[PDB]
Amino acid sequence: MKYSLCTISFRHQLISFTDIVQFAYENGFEGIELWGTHAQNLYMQEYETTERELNCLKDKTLEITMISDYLDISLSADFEKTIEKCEQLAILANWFKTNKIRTFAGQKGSADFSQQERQEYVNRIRMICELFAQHNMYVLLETHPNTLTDTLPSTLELLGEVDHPNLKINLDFLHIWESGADPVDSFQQLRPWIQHYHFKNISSADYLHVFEPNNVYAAAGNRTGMVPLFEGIVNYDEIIQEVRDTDHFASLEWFGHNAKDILKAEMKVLTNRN
Amino acid sequence: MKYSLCTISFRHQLISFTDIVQFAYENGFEGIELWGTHAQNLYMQEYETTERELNCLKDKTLEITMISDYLDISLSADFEKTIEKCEQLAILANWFKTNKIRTFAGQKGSADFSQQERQEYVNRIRMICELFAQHNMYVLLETHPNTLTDTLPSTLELLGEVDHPNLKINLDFLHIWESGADPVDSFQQLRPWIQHYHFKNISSADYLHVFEPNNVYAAAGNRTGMVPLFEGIVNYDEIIQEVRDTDHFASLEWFGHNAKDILKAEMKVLTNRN
Ligand SMILES: [Cl-]
Ligand SMILES: [Cl-]
Ligand SMILES: [Mn+2]
Ligand SMILES: [Mn+2]
Repeated sequence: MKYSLCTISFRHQLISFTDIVQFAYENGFEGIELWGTHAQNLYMQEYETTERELNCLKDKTLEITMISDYLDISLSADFEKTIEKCEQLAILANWFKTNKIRTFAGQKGSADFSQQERQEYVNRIRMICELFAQHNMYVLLETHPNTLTDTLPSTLELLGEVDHPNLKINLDFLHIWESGADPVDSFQQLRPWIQHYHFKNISSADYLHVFEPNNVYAAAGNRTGMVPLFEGIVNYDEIIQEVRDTDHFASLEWFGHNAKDILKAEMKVLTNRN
Repeated sequence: MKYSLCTISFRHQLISFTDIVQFAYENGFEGIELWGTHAQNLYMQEYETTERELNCLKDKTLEITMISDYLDISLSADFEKTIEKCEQLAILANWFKTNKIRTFAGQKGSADFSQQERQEYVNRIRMICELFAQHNMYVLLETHPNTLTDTLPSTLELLGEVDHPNLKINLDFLHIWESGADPVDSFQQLRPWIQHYHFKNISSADYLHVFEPNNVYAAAGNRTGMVPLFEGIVNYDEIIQEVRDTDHFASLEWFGHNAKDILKAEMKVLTNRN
């Protein structure tokens, strides 16, 4: 299958886009999943250096797989401001040559929505899908705890409620496993909507809270329990056997220390495992 | 006075240390306040490129003013792990040639400590001071809401309770103003302990919550109300008149968008204002 690197793995170190691309290339990645804030800042302040890089990506068998961001469609949100952000993301996706935008479906668990709140959010996701459909771009909701996609049945339900051809899924197997669902079974049920994967692992359920966004974004955040794919509790042998003959990128979503060492080691094992 | 740039201003963009140093130099900064995670990652993965930069800093009238980090000395903390982090920070400070480490005094407001919790934290700050004193390095507590330094009297009290020669203050005037204290008066009272400043401003008290750490660290975090120094509610004319003939660096602590544009514009006004 095709592996991608996420620039979010480098959120706590000083490194240039040029050096990320070179690292991706020399380690056999075929894609880069570009964090939205990185995309935006390259466009504003590194436009020429970035354009030169983009013009050789293809020569290195690299591409931008997706831009991964956060669209606020909560009731408290200034929705016109969210729409303006979508329009800027479509500009960035055009420049980076990607047709996918990752977002999250809400900021609390499905069980905590009233049927009325869940209705208003379905309508807003639909609106965002119709905006991106003009640009022939897909909106991928990531499967995540504390969102509407925090369980397999809620995710399936959401997809049926929005009922739009440009709404797709970024399947994050760790979070799917966390919800109590079987990873292969979730893949099989979500297959018609999947366009991308996230692969990460944890040593034990005891440490799942290290993936809470606030902990992930904090420089001094806890990394205990974050482990390479074949060294954690989720069974990546079974997952990769299922997904390896789909066409979608799987990002190695590493949030721990020493990203380059971990990523480099991961790719050697991924290419050679049985 | 002497101005420094904080690498934390660049936490949401891909940029190299070499480009930060060059930007600092061409805009008349005389110092760089290096975020601890940036320092650590340069040491692990960019040691040669960083060493070459460090060897010309002096030629550019630049230096590393401080490494700014987070030491967990709460009761829930693994304190031996905190001590190990201090030992690594002393290694980094040696390499970067700085004698200052910024930390925060606790993770909740002074009013929320029992006299017993506050005692245990005083003892731990004292221990950290004694560790860094071996390396002839100073521990600077930053004045911050939701910490023991959230008011001027609590900060003064803390300094008297620890009573160690290596405990110093990083005076963040915005947060001091937020606490209800007068900035110039706080400078005058805290003067014997001050070794560094942070300068940032806000358009109105209504927007002070945008400085909450979780909001600051999040890529999609709100930046509304963050404004250049002379365009906000805190009076930087009065502050700079007081502090301009001290020897301490003042960092332009910008957490908003377009850091390079904002910082470049700031330095032109700072050099030329009356
Ligand atoms: Cl540019
Ligand atoms: Cl190195
Ligand atoms: Mn993910
Ligand atoms: Mn500050």
